[PDB]
Amino acid sequence: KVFGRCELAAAMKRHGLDNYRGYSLGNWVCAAKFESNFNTQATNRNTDGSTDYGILQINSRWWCNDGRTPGSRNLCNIPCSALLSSDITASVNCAKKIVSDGNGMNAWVAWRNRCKGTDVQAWIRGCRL
Ligand SMILES: [Cl-]
Ligand SMILES: [Cl-]
Ligand SMILES: [Cl-]
Ligand SMILES: [Cl-]
Ligand SMILES: [Cl-]
Ligand SMILES: [Cl-]
Ligand SMILES: [Cl-]
Ligand code: NA
Repeated sequence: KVFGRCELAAAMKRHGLDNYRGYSLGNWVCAAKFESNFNTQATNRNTDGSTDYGILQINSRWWCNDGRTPGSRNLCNIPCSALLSSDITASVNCAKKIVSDGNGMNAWVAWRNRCKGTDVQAWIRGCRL
């Protein structure tokens, strides 16, 4: 599914991401835009042989099992295919584990390079939330 900006903001708010570990909703929408272009089916392969999955590009090296990332962990305890669902619940629940992990949203390279220190409130402007 390719989300609209406000549709995704509303779904993330319903799933408890607004101010989760102090990150306002616009941070999460900004990260999703630049990681996946709001497409739940996005996949991208890394040089190390791991793959990033779904709207928040969660990596198979640590967070999910894809059956082809040798010596990887599965810290969210989910098959990586669950992260490609039109239902963002699995992505959101895993993202909460990631952002609790000690480097906050700096875990997301697109967030650090494209969202951090910008007016992220712009990403939820105009939305009925
Ligand atoms: Cl947009
Ligand atoms: Cl915000
Ligand atoms: Cl594996
Ligand atoms: Cl594991
Ligand atoms: Cl699993
Ligand atoms: Cl959803
Ligand atoms: Cl933090
Ligand atoms: Na894994």
